[PDB]
Amino acid sequence: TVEPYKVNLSQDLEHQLQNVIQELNLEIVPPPEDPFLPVVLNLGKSQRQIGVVPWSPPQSNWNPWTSSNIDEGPLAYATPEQISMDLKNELMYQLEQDHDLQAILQERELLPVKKFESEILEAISQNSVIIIRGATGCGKTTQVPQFILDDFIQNDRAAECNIVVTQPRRISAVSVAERVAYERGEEPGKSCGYSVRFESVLPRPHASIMFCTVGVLLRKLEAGIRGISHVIVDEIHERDINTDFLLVVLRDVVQAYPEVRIVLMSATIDTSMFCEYFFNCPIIEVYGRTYPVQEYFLEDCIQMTHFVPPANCNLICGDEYGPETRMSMAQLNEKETPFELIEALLKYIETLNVPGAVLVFLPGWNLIYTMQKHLEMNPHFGSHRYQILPLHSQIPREEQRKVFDPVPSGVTKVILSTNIAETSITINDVVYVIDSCKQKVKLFTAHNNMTNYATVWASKTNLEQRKGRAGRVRPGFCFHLCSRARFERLETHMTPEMFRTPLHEIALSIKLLRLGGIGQFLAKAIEPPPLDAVIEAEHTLRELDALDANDELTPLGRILAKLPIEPRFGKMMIMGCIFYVGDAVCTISAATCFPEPFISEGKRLGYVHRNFAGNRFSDHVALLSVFQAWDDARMGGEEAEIRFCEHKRLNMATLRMTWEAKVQLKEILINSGFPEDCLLTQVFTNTGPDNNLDVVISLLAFGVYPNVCYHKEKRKILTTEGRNALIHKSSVNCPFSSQDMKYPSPFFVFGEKIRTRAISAKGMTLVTPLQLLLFASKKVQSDGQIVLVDDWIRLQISHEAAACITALRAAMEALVVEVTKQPNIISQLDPVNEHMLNMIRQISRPSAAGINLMID
Ligand SMILES: Nc1nc2c(ncn2[C@@H]2O[C@H](COP(=O)(O)OP(=O)(O)O)[C@@H](O)[C@H]2O)c(=O)[nH]1
Ligand SMILES: [Mg+2]
Repeated sequence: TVEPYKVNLSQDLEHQLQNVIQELNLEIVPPPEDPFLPVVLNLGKSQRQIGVVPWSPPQSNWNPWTSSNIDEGPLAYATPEQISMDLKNELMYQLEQDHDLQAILQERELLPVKKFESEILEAISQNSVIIIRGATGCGKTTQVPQFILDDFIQNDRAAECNIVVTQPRRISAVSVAERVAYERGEEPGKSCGYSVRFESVLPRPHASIMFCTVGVLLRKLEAGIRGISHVIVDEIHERDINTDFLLVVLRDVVQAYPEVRIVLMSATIDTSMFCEYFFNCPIIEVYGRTYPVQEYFLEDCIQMTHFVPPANCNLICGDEYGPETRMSMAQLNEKETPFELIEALLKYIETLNVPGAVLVFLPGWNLIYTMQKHLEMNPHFGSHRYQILPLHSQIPREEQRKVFDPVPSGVTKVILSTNIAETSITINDVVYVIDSCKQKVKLFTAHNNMTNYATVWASKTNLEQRKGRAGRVRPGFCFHLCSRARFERLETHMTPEMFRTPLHEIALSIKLLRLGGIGQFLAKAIEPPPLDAVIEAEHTLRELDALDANDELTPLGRILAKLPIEPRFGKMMIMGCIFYVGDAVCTISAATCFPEPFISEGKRLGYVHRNFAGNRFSDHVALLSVFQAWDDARMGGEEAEIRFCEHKRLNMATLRMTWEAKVQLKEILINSGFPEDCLLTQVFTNTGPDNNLDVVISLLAFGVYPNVCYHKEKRKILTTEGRNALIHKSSVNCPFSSQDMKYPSPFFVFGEKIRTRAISAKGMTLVTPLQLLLFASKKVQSDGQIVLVDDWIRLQISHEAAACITALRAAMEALVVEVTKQPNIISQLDPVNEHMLNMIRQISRPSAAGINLMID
């Protein structure tokens, strides 16, 4: 129930728009005769239709990690025998001389998996595929790759060994590589290395192990699996979607190329499904010292602590529990975690007088931080008695290492962890587990473009796994914070990611690797995705013109497939290159893969952070401005950079990683034939007239579509669906206090539409109505005076302007198509296209929509 917004467009500009449309002979939909018969302004707009990824074994003059020949140095002509012997002698000498390494090796030899060394190696040698199955903490991840390598080293065949190990997490690929390297008396870069999105330390070319994320490996596979003897797929039980996807690829590989070795490694689950998939391959069981764990539930926890709090399975409770327990539990909301009970449980654990670390499973960083703050508010849980350590993805690896370290006696180590500590890493000296019984999952619904970082129930399997983390040292205890009635209503297994994740990126991968049809290939998965997700992916890619009508990969699609970024941002980056603002658009795109550099602590931004925004009412401009300032401060060396980040309360690691990501995105564009000149760093002002920045904001609107909203008053905004929503507290556009903001336009585009208790728009950038029509709208209807954008908002603007702007969008799309066929035309672009681009440049300006940002 909102009146149409009145767009102040001058006669001069309206005529200029018409002239450009006329000069380029672009089709325009004429005005309607009857005002109750509205006309759609939206203008309309090949190759020939199961491949297998090739494999080849290691050879001496090939570097499989850089995917290039070894020409220079002695390794170009050296025989395998020479290489093998030199490495064997090097290693033998190291073991003789290094006492600290001897001690480290002695620890290795006591790991449960050590017993099974000969059996594993035997199995792998005799079979194209095996499964290694055993409890978490046995040493599958860290030892099995070493066992394989050392077997080849010690039998004079070091040169014939190159191992890829996939991990479902970035943090695991890096951390395992550093752990294994340490276990071999090295830094990463010698026998071990890693490769994640936008960061790698490559190992030596021979007798080497590479730990990587699945996405990294897949992007490399368009040239085949070249010079690799073993592919180890780790933690298959997590049902990471990219892992599931890779298993499909590998099954075809191993059938056509049975000399390759595949090793799938799994926790204690039913692996029948995987076994049958890979031609009833062997299962090698691994086990060690298991202690019994006494498990408790919310009833038990409340009773032994005497805790009293300030569909619903907390209303159900057995008769064998007392009336106050029933009463207490019946007050607890299941959607929350009882923080005060966890506090109470920690105190109860002290009275047992058996020392040991406590591991607390919490869904995400929010509840870890909430729990951590809660404890440090009580002096009881101070340095003298307690060492409370967070464990999640985004803490520095320095802090992550501290969870393994021992504490001075009398101090209790408490680890507030995500599910990383469920099956991927094992914290030693754990005797007590407190389990939220929750998981954190990212749900996305395409229809409304809604993101939900949802707190959901864990599975019975998860609870069993979490319970087992208390029983590696001595008889332990596990405090589940769900009712005994709730437990019964838990699913046995989590929904695999394949069932609940968008597939457009996997779809591009399928096409880049020439594996055939998208639906056809995914139908062969171990558990295929639902039909609707496939249709949504196909639709998404057709809309982008990544696929043609025949669903074959266009030049545009090929580029998007090579960019490790959301395809739509990939397209935004291409458009950025065309407008010669490639660097800024690569920066926006890179930043989506990392947390916010602003250390805001979940509060409203302060003065310093807000100032980066200038007068643009834009979180994206703020981001770009911190990168400009940060890069300037780096001129004066590391300490100047450190002090800048500390003074401005910025995460320096985030900035550095984002920068490196940007560099690589540029690299891929360069190699795709885009000119260097369209990707240069360009100084900008965030206060004064800046047409480069105007255009970036226009392209951002395209990037984040369909996320556009309309400001009503205060924090309340209207979404594409017509629903009410809030400006996120972290935005520069969120009012610091009670003083209202005077936006010169009510329209904003934003990065994420998030569902919690309300609908939130996060990462918000003001745009003009002209930018809305140009890049933030698919469907536009006009009655001659009023225009209806995607059936949610109305503009009072001339028919002709709206129609011309719609044609600009169409013309821009056509140019993008041409540019992807031949990217070098960017630098030598004909006048007719420059005319079209210049018109977009003009309507990107605030002044085009009657706005002057320098005047309040
Ligand atoms: N101190 C320490 N121990 C580690 C580290 N990474 C792994 N471990 C230990 O190595 C052993 C085997 O772990 P891992 O290979 O992950 O076992 P998996 O669960 O079978 O994959 C366990 O005792 C772990 O605690 C680390 O970074 N530091
Ligand atoms: Mg493991």
